[PDB]
Amino acid sequence: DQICIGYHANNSTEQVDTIMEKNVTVTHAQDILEKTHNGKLCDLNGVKPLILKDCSVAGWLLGNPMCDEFIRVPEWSYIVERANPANDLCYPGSLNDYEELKHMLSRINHFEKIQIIPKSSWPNHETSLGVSAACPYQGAPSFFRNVVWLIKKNDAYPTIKISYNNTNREDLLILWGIHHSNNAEEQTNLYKNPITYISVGTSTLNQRLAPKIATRSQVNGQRGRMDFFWTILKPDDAIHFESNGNFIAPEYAYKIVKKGDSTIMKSGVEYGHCNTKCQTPVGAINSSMPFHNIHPLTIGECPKYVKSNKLVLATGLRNSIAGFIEGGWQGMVDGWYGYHHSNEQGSGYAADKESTQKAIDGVTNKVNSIIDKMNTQFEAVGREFNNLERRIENLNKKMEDGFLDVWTYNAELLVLMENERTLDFHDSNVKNLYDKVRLQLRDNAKELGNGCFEFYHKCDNECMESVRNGTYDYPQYSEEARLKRE
Amino acid sequence: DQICIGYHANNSTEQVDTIMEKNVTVTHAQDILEKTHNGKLCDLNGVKPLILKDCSVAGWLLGNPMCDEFIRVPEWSYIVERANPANDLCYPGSLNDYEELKHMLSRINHFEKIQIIPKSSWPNHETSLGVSAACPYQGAPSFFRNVVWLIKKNDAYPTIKISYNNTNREDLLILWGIHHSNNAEEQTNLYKNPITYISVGTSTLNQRLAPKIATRSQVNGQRGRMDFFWTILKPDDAIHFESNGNFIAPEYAYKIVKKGDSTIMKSGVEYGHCNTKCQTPVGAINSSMPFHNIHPLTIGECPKYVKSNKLVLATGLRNSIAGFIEGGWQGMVDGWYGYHHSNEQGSGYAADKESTQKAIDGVTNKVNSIIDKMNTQFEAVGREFNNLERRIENLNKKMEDGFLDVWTYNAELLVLMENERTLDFHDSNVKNLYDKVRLQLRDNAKELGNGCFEFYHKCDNECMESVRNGTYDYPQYSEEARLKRE
Amino acid sequence: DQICIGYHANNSTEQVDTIMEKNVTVTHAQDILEKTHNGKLCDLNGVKPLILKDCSVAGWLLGNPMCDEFIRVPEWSYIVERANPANDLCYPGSLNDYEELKHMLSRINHFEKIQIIPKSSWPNHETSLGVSAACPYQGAPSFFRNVVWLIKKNDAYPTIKISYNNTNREDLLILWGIHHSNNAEEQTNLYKNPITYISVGTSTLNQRLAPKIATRSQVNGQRGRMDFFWTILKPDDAIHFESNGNFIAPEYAYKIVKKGDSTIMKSGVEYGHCNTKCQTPVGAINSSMPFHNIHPLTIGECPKYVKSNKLVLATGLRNSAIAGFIEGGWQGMVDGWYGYHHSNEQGSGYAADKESTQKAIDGVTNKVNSIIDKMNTQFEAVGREFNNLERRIENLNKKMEDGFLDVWTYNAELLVLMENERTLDFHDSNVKNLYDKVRLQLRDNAKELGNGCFEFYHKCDNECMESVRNGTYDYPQYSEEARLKRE
Ligand SMILES: CC(=O)N[C@@H]1[C@@H](O)[C@H](O[C@@H]2O[C@H](CO[C@]3(C(=O)O)C[C@H](O)[C@@H](NC(C)=O)[C@H]([C@H](O)[C@H](O)CO)O3)[C@H](O)[C@H](O)[C@H]2O)[C@@H](CO)O[C@H]1O
Ligand SMILES: CC(=O)N[C@@H]1[C@@H](O)[C@H](O[C@@H]2O[C@H](CO[C@]3(C(=O)O)C[C@H](O)[C@@H](NC(C)=O)[C@H]([C@H](O)[C@H](O)CO)O3)[C@H](O)[C@H](O)[C@H]2O)[C@@H](CO)O[C@H]1O
Ligand SMILES: CC(=O)N[C@@H]1[C@@H](O)[C@H](O[C@@H]2O[C@H](CO[C@]3(C(=O)O)C[C@H](O)[C@@H](NC(C)=O)[C@H]([C@H](O)[C@H](O)CO)O3)[C@H](O)[C@H](O)[C@H]2O)[C@@H](CO)O[C@H]1O
Ligand SMILES: *[C@@H]1O[C@H](CO)[C@@H](O[C@@H]2O[C@H](CO)[C@@H](O)[C@H](O)[C@H]2NC(C)=O)[C@H](O)[C@H]1NC(C)=O
Ligand SMILES: *[C@@H]1O[C@H](CO)[C@@H](O[C@@H]2O[C@H](CO)[C@@H](O)[C@H](O)[C@H]2NC(C)=O)[C@H](O)[C@H]1NC(C)=O
Ligand SMILES: *[C@@H]1O[C@H](CO)[C@@H](O)[C@H](O)[C@H]1NC(C)=O
Ligand SMILES: *[C@@H]1O[C@H](CO)[C@@H](O)[C@H](O)[C@H]1NC(C)=O
Ligand SMILES: *[C@@H]1O[C@H](CO)[C@@H](O)[C@H](O)[C@H]1NC(C)=O
Ligand SMILES: *[C@@H]1O[C@H](CO)[C@@H](O)[C@H](O)[C@H]1NC(C)=O
Ligand SMILES: *[C@@H]1O[C@H](CO)[C@@H](O)[C@H](O)[C@H]1NC(C)=O
Ligand SMILES: *[C@@H]1O[C@H](CO)[C@@H](O)[C@H](O)[C@H]1NC(C)=O
Ligand SMILES: *[C@@H]1O[C@H](CO)[C@@H](O)[C@H](O)[C@H]1NC(C)=O
Ligand SMILES: *[C@@H]1O[C@H](CO)[C@@H](O)[C@H](O)[C@H]1NC(C)=O
Ligand SMILES: *[C@@H]1O[C@H](CO)[C@@H](O)[C@H](O)[C@H]1NC(C)=O
Repeated sequence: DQICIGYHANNSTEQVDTIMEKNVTVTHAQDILEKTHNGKLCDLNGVKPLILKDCSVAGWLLGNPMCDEFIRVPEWSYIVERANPANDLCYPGSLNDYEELKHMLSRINHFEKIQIIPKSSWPNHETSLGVSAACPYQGAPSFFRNVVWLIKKNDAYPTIKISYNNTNREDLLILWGIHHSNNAEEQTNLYKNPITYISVGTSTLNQRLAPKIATRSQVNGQRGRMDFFWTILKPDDAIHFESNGNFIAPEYAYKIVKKGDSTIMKSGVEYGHCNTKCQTPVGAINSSMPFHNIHPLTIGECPKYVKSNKLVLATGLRNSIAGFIEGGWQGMVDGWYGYHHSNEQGSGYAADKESTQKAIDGVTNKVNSIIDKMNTQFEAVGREFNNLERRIENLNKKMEDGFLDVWTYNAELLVLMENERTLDFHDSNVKNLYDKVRLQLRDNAKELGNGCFEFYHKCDNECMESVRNGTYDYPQYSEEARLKRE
Repeated sequence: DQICIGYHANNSTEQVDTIMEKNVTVTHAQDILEKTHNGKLCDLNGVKPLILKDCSVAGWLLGNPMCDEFIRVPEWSYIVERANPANDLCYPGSLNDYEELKHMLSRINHFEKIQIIPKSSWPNHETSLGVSAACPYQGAPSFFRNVVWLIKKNDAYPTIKISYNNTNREDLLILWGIHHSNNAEEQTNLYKNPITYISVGTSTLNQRLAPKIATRSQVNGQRGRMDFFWTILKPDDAIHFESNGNFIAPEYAYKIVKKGDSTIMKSGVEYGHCNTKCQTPVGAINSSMPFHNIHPLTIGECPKYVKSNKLVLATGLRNSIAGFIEGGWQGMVDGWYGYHHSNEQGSGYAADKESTQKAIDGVTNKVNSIIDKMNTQFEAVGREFNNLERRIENLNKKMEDGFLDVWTYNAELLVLMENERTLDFHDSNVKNLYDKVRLQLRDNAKELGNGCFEFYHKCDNECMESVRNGTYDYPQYSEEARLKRE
Repeated sequence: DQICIGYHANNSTEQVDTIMEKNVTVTHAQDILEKTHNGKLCDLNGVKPLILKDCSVAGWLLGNPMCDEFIRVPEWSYIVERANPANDLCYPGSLNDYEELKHMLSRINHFEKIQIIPKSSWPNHETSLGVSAACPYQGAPSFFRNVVWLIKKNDAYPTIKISYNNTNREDLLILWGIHHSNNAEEQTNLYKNPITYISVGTSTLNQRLAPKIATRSQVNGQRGRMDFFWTILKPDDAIHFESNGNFIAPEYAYKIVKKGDSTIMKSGVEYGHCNTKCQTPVGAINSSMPFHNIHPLTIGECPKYVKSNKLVLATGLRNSAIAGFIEGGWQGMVDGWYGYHHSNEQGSGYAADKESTQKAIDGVTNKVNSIIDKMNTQFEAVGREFNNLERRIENLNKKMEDGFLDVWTYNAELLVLMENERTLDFHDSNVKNLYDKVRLQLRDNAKELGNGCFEFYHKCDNECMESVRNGTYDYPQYSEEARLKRE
């Protein structure tokens, strides 16, 4: 008859790393790194995003003749734009403060197009000959649909003086442009005025522009250029226009209410009719883990980006008639620590739930604390800088690289320390049990040194159960042990 | 006759959290988070700040009639400004590079106002008619006090040519402006010349401006605009002015010496006549703790900002005829570890000075190291970007959020781990005392298993003090114990 | 007659600090902080940097007469420039977008100067009178060598129209400028046209300029000013020029290929003819340590910067014939970390245990190597390129750098203290385990003196002592002898 103390073992082949040792096999393990995604675009908090397909923000706003598909978007959460849009500006030119406009238009609560100046408001000017071959429509010359190009009528260009007095209860977005001619003859043929000017004024805007006649290289078969501008009109403000040539008047305006911020995503994947909380250009994430390695650029409440490919926390035991010194028993299934009994009455395994429950609770609490002690907040990441702003881009790159390195180091070191701590805790528990069974039986038996005790006397099944319970009668078998000795 | 080992216990109720269990009860604890402030504005290192009350920087500099009295305060550390100043730019207009001037005027030493161009220097121009109803003073039209508005005299406006040596030994700040008319008739009424220009030139400045005549919405009953500019004059440089209309000439200049930098605070709290080191918009904070959660915006040597509400370190034992594994001893005052003694003379308590002193020193060193290993530097945090610089503001917000998350996570994890270590550090010391006593005792007594030893022989107070001291003579009582063993 | 346990001890005086104790003497220690440099400038990955000596970037590009060092370096890794260059611009003026051009003129794969407009292309204009005393050369007036200052000829200034196709297969860098006069008389004497203009146009450029005539201060004896501009020409684009006065036509153009990105170093150290990997204004760093405290500004893959002065990691034993419970200063053992000292009638000796020593050294080495190796290092170029009117972004950058420095310093110090504390107990645990293993094998044949030794009742000789070290002991063989010895 003998009593031994051992620990649970199984056929698991999972491996973890510690500070001192590498490739240690454990019975159970858990991963805290996210590495999967659905590979589709999904709604952000129930708000459908805006997809511009092959168009661009400038082309969509100005009304490119090949980009009239999008006319109904009451609201959106973020904008998805392809990396190299095809139809951006049919007529060569530029838009002032393009990046700021895109950043402002990222997230819009309400959007509606209205007409502010009917085409009938120009009795003394021609409004039908302003077409170009650089903006074809069904094989015919056309122009932008949201603006009107005015030319001379009856060989005369009377001065223009009109004003608009805002009556809606929301802000308005208004766009206008100026055209640069090629030579004096073309300027005379188009406007009859050798020298022209444009004046725009509001409560806060004071602008004056003049044409720049010169020679330029051909773009899309056209040597002219067009420059556009934009502004925001207050609910009770008014805007005044005045020009005598080279003026592109506005026709439609947008009603905008903004109560948030976002950025623009460059991706080519398709919509998927799904709801998510975190979005990446390659897919969506639906994980509660504190770390991930999918993609740097993310929108929304997302885990943190790290370089490591594996972060495994050890939660089980060290995998491998004897005792705890040799190895772990495979015959026991219930519990982590227990006793293997053996006598003439029978043999079997008995577990100790008192310490197993405490160990399980401790490990679970450690894992839960590590997972849940992390704070996350809404963030938007993107590239919003042009050619002549490289210094700020480099600063942002330094930002992201430093944060990535810090997080990677912290996570790796924390995992490495915690694995060893858990292993040492398990060893401490098993030795605590071994000394708990000790110092109670006294000299009635002898310790073979292999984790087992050989009773000199005879201990019944009830006696062994009482030993497990922690209540043992030493004087009951003291004389039997004494006469048994030698 | 028995000796038992135990530890201190009291009526405390503080609770601390570990990595494995939540709010175990401990006897003593220390907080390392600061959550209190005096709620007043105080001097920074003995330098009084600048309080503008209901004015703005531009209004204070230009001399708004209903805003400023005189300069005062030749030096200051930071500027306190209300969220929405009332008196600012009575005449509608704008100031060029407002944000840069605001940032540069944060911390200034030896700020003094001097007069450079007396009003007697304009004998051929009118100087007593440049007043407007948009800037009333005691019910009468007035204008800015630091600049002069020039009008035509005797239906004429001769060209102006003036230069200024800077004979002072410090840098000089000069401001001037240009006025935009409303129509040709008004321009002729104010100035005889129909076309005007302004030329300003220094060793590093080359500027030429022209007025812009157009129709604008009326603000404060005025449709005109005034744009102002500023520059820094070197100690031995000169500035040349040349104009023939629409010119606002300077009259006063400021002598400025700068060494350092700070930021502008938006707050409404009052002055309190105190000297602090860290300042927040809601009050002033002084402490040695490494963390705080008062306000994100701070100026000076302030602790780090975290989101947590509680951060408590454990510096004591676990609270709850006895023994080690029963609990604590309420009656055992004056010590952490010690011996409970009971002979035929009587019973009482005794403490082990050495182990308690080592434990106290270790805990104190741990706490002091955690507190003092923090590096603090002077910093100024504030919002200094306009409406057309949203991207940089987003970048700054990303900076602040990332740093806050990193600090919060690291602090929480460190607190949990150190609490875990410190909570069970003392158990090893108590175990060491126990088996030291057992090693000296050997088999002269019997272990009851609850933490005491039942003496077979008689041990008087001298023998008991010898046992505590570490001088036990086995052969002296061995024969008596052998006879009593049966 | 007795057997004892102990550990190695020596004559080192290294000191380390733990969380609970300070100034603890240890047998062996290792530092993980780099504090040395060669004090020289070296090549970066085999690419020699560009050293401009006393000439600034603008003067080198425009062709300042006092910068006659026309040495050709087709490819450079970074630019070394003095804090206050002397020869920058002989004629007072400014260069548009100077900072962006300087940033773009970092590491360049290919660079060559070619001629695009010969002087013979101006038959109706004077090209020999464009000299000034502000740009002396051998005691004679001169001008920039890369541009031409056009003056009126035969009291006439015909309008200029010219275009240039880029027939090369690489990007082109072109510079031009405009001159500001002082008064009407000077303008008439120089160009004969009271009103002038300049027009420049490409596929993406549309610029128009007009001279500004005013009175300015005297700098270098000249009251005039000169403003220069630059642009990048695509491999199949063209640029058109048109002006009627105050025009400074380009003569030479730079043919450039750009792949990477770098920054500019401000230092005065000399060249060293070395090939390093990390660069610093005060020298070069060659180490694999994760931390350093040399200089905040670095270029390349460099360790992290901290404000600490000492970072020592404990890897040895607690430095100071009975031991194991009392002072373990067993100076006799010089062949291991843990072992036994034996003594009987035959003799004595300081034996050692190989298994425990191997386990301990492997564990400590693994810890040190893991801490050193788990560093992610990437190429980062750190500099300070911001003008006088951009102080807010500079303050933002300074705040970022300070925050990162504080985080790294605090984390490193706390980690070092915690790891020293953790390491200074594994040896104690091993010694206690060895002492326990020595026990429960002799049982009652020996008396545990408590001092860290066992005294056998029976007679055990060298073979029996070697056996008990080996872990094989015959208790019944000496059981009766221990019985008869027990009184
Ligand atoms: C008055 C006229 O028609 N003159 C003819 C020249 O324009 C023409 O030169 C060719 O012009 C081509 C493009 O001309 C258009 C266009 O962009 O399609 C024609 C449009 O009617 C005109 N629109 C308006 C509202 O005036 C438009 C406009 O003038 C410019 O876009 C101004 O920026 O120009 C094309 O570019 C050819 O490459 C160019 O040679 C010559 C020769 O074809 O004939 C003239 O009769
Ligand atoms: C010089 C004068 O008396 N001009 C008369 C016009 O002012 C007047 O038009 C009315 O002008 C009102 C405001 O005019 C002031 C003002 O701001 O109070 C009058 C000031 O004397 C004048 N100051 C100077 C130095 O010239 C000032 C100035 O002209 C403008 O501010 C320039 O920006 O204007 C108010 O705006 C009324 O709405 C407007 O009708 C006309 C018609 O009565 O008579 C003029 O003689
Ligand atoms: C052409 C000439 O000699 N003109 C004389 C004026 O220059 C002179 O005024 C004095 O000018 C001095 C410098 O004049 C130079 C120079 O910078 O050395 C003379 C150069 O020939 C001339 N170069 C060209 C290509 O025209 C150059 C140029 O005019 C200016 O740099 C334009 O910015 O100027 C010096 O500044 C003296 O302080 C100044 O008084 C007057 C009176 O002496 O006589 C003119 O003949
Ligand atoms: C730690 O103590 C807190 C007491 O503050 C316990 O938290 C409370 O839990 C009850 C129900 O369990 C809630 O109704 C209270 O609102 C909680 N208080 C706070 C301040 O959150 C907590 O349960 C204790 N820890 C554990 C493991 O039970
Ligand atoms: C402003 O005044 C100072 C003081 O008179 C001028 O500096 C002097 O200039 C003359 C001739 O230029 C020299 O001979 C003196 O030696 C200078 N004195 C000092 C103390 O430097 C200065 O030139 C004047 N400013 C301008 C633009 O002329
Ligand atoms: C640890 O295990 C992995 C997986 O098999 C193996 O690639 C690696 O080489 C192992 N480490 C060592 C030191 O052998
Ligand atoms: C815009 O219209 C409202 C409607 O009466 C008017 O009160 C307001 O003054 C108008 N705006 C301006 C600038 O006059
Ligand atoms: C996310 O995953 C959980 C399970 O982890 C699942 O129940 C849920 O449907 C998924 N989607 C959302 C939107 O929560
Ligand atoms: C705890 O005991 C101390 C010791 O006298 C006493 O001063 C204190 O008031 C007690 N606290 C409570 C809550 O009873
Ligand atoms: C901090 O302020 C408190 C006021 O509540 C004061 O008692 C204390 O002395 C101050 N500490 C220092 C170092 O000034
Ligand atoms: C310390 O001991 C080593 C070992 O022999 C010896 O080489 C060295 O000289 C000694 N140093 C001192 C200062 O005693
Ligand atoms: C630790 O040693 C250093 C160097 O000898 C000394 O400067 C310092 O004061 C010592 N610390 C203590 C607490 O004695
Ligand atoms: C440059 O030459 C090529 C050669 O065919 C020609 O196609 C191109 O049009 C030329 N550049 C311009 C601006 O015309
Ligand atoms: C850098 O230092 C290592 C270690 O001493 C050495 O092997 C290597 O040759 C050094 N490299 C250079 C370029 O000096």
